[PDB]
Amino acid sequence: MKIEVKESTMVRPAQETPGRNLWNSNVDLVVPNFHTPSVYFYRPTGSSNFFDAKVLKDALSRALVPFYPMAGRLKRDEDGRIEIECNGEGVLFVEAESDGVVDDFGDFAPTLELRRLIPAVDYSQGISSYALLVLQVTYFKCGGVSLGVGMRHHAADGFSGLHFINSWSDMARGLDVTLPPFIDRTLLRARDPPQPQFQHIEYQPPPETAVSIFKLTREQISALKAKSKEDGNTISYSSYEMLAGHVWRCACKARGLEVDQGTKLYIATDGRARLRPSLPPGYFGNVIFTATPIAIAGDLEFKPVWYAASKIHDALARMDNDYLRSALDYLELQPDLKALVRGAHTFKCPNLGITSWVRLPIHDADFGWGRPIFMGPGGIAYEGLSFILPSPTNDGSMSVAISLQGEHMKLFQSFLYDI
Ligand SMILES: [Cl-]
Repeated sequence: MKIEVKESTMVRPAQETPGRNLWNSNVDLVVPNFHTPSVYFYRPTGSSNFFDAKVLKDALSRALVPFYPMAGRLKRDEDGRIEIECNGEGVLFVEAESDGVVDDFGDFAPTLELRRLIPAVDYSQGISSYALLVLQVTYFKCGGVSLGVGMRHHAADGFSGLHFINSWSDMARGLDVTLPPFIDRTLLRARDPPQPQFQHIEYQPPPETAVSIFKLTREQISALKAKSKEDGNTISYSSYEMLAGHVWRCACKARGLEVDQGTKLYIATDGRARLRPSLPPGYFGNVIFTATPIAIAGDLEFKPVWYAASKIHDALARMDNDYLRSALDYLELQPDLKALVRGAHTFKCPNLGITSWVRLPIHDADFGWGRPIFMGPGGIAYEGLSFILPSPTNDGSMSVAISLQGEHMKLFQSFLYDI
């Protein structure tokens, strides 16, 4: 597939915006595990102005007025801490053309080939040299379009980033911002003095890859949830805990782990509902923390799926305000946060990462020509990472996108359908 860039624009906010040196909390400075660019696919409607680039760029420039930090750049304060200089320098918007068709991407699994739909970022001319958000609209031969989105993690997590992208789509339709962003990350300042109450292994560094996507129907999901009754168990677990448990159990079996091999599952957890007092709605920044259930492979494989679900349940139930405040305090005491590199190491066999986008508004971006037929990660960056996606047809199905070693993938597919 040839992808040609046709035009590139640095889009500035539509009018001047306030200056500010926007402070980053310790969870805006840590690289989140599950940070990823995303891609949306749209089918042509027959409209002659489908994804008109002037309409998209004018709306983007208007959306950057209330979301002005998105238009800013990174810089170091007087103490060397990375902050966002809100200078309105703008967001990169690339228009590209493909000589292939949307159907060339098949089920839209996040292979490295999807990275080609998001602008590449040259993070080697120093922290100020690049935009915090890069966007690419690619026009395909049969009229389909992709939108690729790459946002630098200091700016926002996925929740705040989709707020922006949805708000841009609203403006493209003529609706002003429905929930204005609340911009003040000092609400996540650590205590003074900082005093952790727990160990936080998720921030302690440790002392061929294939990617696929697999659809489970609403009935398969309901059949999985019903397995909580197995072997007399009386505790009900949610669709999410049972599906996440089943993905973990299936990955252990597909990798052929020994009965006494240990496995850590890292689960992205949004702190917005859990912190006290809870953050104002529209909080703009990062609030993702990591839960870490640990189990023996023989127990996960040989006990019913509710055992893996129970471990996930217990681990998420530990993620309360006390735990999240402790995590911020632990980070405050570390000499170097850049050093807390959460990379390829972390999710490799026998460990695993799972993040769910089921409760995120990933299909709400309608720029005037309809909601997307698919939205998902634009390429999965580390082997051992998995994403649970809600259905773009609103039919109660859920898709599991995952990266595994190639010789484990067909086993994983086989075990995922053993429900
Ligand atoms: Cl097409």
